[PDB]
Amino acid sequence: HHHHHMTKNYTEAQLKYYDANTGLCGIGIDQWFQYEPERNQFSTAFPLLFMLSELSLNSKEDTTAELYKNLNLRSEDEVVNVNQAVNTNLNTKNEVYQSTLILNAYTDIDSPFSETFIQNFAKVFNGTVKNIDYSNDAVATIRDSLQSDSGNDIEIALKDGDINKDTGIILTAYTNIYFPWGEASDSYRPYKQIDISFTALDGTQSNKQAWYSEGAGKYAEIENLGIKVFQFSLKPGLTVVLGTSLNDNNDLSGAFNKLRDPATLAYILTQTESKYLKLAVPIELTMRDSRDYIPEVKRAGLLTELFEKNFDGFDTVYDNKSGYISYMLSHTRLEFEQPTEEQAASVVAEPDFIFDKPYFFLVLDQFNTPAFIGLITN
Ligand code: NA
Repeated sequence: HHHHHMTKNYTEAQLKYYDANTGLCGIGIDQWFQYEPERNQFSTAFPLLFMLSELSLNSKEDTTAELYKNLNLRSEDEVVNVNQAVNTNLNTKNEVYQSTLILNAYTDIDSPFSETFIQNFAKVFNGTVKNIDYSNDAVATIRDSLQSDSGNDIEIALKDGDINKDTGIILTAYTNIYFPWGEASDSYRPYKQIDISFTALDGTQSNKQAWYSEGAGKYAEIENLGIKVFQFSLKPGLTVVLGTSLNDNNDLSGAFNKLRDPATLAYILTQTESKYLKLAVPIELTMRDSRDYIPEVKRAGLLTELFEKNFDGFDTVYDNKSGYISYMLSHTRLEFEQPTEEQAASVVAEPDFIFDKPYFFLVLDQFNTPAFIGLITN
C-alpha cells in the first residue's frame, strides 16, 4: 500500500491534473478571502475534479471540451487512466498516512441513471449510484448517508426544502484523511497548547489556544507575494506550508491571486531555506468541513450552464434527457496525530514566531499538490 500510483501511459496528464488541483485550491482561497473574510474554513479540490471528470465521460462535445479545459485533461483515455490512479491514491491507508475519498451520485426514484453512467462511474471511481425519493426526506437521506458512511457528524450544506421533484443530479463525496507526524529525532511536531493573543482580520482582539510546535523545517520571507512562509515535513513525502502576511494589514489578496497559477506553489517550495522552527499555531488538530462546491464554481465563472434546469449538454448521464447538476457535496474530516503528555515535557515552549493574526495552510502530498487548503481569519 502506497500513494504513488501513476498511470504509466498518461503520466504527463496525471502531472497536469495535479496542476489543475493546485490551481483550484488557489482559486478557492482567493475567493474565500474575497467573499467570506469572516469565515475560517478549509477544503479539498480532489472531489470536485473527480466529479467533473466523471461528467466528462458522459457529455456532448462542447461540454466535454469545457470540462477538459478545467481538468487539464484532453481525452477519454486520460480521464479514465489518470483518475483510476489518483482515486487509488486517495483511498489508500498505510503507516505514512490514511486517505479515503468515496463518491455517490443521487437521482430521483423515477429518473434512473443510464447504464452507461453507472458503469463508467463504477469503473473509473468505484462510484455508486443511489435512487431516492426526491419528494420524501431526501435531504435527511443524504445527510444520514454522508454522516454514517464517513463517521463525520458535521452538518451538511443542504437544508430541508432544498430537494424536490424538479431537483436534478446530486453528486456527493466524503474525504477522510489522517496524518501522523514524522518520526525522526527532529521531526516537527506539536507539543503543548499555550495561550496567545490573536488579532482577527476585522481587528477583533481575543485570546486563543495555540499548539507550541517545534522541529526541523524551512522558512522564507517572500516579498513579491507579501507573505512569510513556514514549511515542514510530516512523514517523508508530505509537506505542510503555513503562510501569513508580512504586513500587519493582512494584505493577502496578491498571494492568493498568484496561487491560482500552479507555478506559485512550486516557486514557494524552492524559496524556503532550512531553519529549525519553534512556532505557536492556533489550529485544531481535527478539522471538519461540509460544503456544496457549486456556489464556488459559479463564483469562478466556470461551467455555469451545467447548473441550469434547462441544461442540455450531457449525453449519457441519462438515456432519456441531458439532466443538470443541482448539488455537488463534499464532506471532509482532516485529522493530525495528537501529541502525548510525555512529548510535552520534552520541550520548553518558547516560540520564535506566533501566528497571532490571519494565516493559511496547505497540506501537500508527494506530488507537491494540496490535499487541503485552509484559511484562518478569526
Ligand atoms: Na530552498
